[PDB]
Amino acid sequence: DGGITQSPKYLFRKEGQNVTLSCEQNLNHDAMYWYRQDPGQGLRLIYYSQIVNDFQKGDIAEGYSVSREKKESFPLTVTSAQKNPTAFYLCASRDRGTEKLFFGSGTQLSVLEDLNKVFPPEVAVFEPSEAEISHTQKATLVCLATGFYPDHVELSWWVNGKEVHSGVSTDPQPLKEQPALNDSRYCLSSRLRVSATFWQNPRNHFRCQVQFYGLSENDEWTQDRAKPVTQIVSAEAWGRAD
Amino acid sequence: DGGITQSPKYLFRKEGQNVTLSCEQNLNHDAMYWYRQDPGQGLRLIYYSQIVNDFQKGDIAEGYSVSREKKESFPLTVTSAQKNPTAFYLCASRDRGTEKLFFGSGTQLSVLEDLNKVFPPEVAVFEPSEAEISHTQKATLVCLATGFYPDHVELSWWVNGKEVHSGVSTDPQPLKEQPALNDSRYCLSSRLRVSATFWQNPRNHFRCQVQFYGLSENDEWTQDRAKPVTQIVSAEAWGRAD
Repeated sequence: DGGITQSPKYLFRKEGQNVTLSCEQNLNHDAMYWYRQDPGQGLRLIYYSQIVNDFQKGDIAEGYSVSREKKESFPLTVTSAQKNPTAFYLCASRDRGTEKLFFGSGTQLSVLEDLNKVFPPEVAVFEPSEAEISHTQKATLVCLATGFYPDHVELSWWVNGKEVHSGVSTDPQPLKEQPALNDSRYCLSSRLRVSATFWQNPRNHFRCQVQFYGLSENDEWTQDRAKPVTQIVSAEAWGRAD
Repeated sequence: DGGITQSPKYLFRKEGQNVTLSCEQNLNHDAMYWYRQDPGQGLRLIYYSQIVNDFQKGDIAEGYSVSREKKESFPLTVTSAQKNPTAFYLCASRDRGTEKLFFGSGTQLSVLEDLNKVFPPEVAVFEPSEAEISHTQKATLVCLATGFYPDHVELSWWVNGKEVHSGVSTDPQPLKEQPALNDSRYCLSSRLRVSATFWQNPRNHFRCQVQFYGLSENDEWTQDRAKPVTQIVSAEAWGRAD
């Protein structure tokens, strides 16, 4: 409804590769910004643009470039010269001076050379136990997202076609399936709780959806297995009348 | 945030089959209603419930049954006795008397027997022409949903993982691929328009998603081909730098 649109939530950058993060707004704001979140001092300005064709460097502008051909777009390019390991890039827009800034959803740019360890997740849904149903009169569906790398996923639930939020408890973050090993894949779980009668109607549909942010179409795939491109992996279940 | 949840937007009912449409609300309303939309007089009350365990018939209550075991749920059952062809069922809740009614999203119940012709759709996305790009500086992605039956679909667009609405023009309704023939499948199209520079960034992802409301897990599949169950069919494309 008129906001900021930037690059996907997760992106890949191979050592010595040029990547551009889009950023567009339909708020007719003159000023736009690009920040990088450094664990040390939080948000830090990379570049800033007051009006079309103008851009002022920030303190960490070393390795990045921007353009402002049009008022709506302020693309940030992370050049191969950029030696940063991985970071969160946030885009923002405002009127000017010291007015209110509007922020984009943010993007994590993960830097790595090997794409051998990249894997989409497998998703499964487990029905509520007959014991929970006739004790709490509630039904809990469990979703397990497993064996994916890196931790580039977003899980959501869809009941009868619409995404739901209430009754949903998802882990705050994916966890290594084996913290011990380093080249360990991640797993994530979530629970959706609905009324027992709602779960017992055979016409009710339940779907766990996991968006995986993986390799792009252009990114070259060396291995034999199907390339781990951005994709959606789902698991679904219909209501089960007792 | 606190509303009504009813059966999916589209449902199948075979001749002489009993179907139940769920309806639940977490507004703690005492009164709940079920309407049927008849092209003739618009919304008409089927059943009404003032408080737990009580339900008053409407004028068209012939062929339907309802229960009100709990305050939150008011399930409507369309019995095989119901001789209606296809209709829109809307659920609502209120405090009581003549207070304000809150409406569910609605459900179309399509009646048919040749489950032989039920078909999920095929989805394809076509890139913008290099001519449109360097003339309008805009890019238009086209999505074609084809060969599905019945017209039980919802199309949406996903840019970089987030569903978008602006720049989206979708047909108001699916059209028969051959109005002539009766057992004709449907098709639907939609266009998503983005800036040329946005489409030229190889890191930008575009996905056309079509939710098909088909057969349930329990519904028996006689044919040989994979059963046309509820599912999601997508087509995607990445940005193409000129």
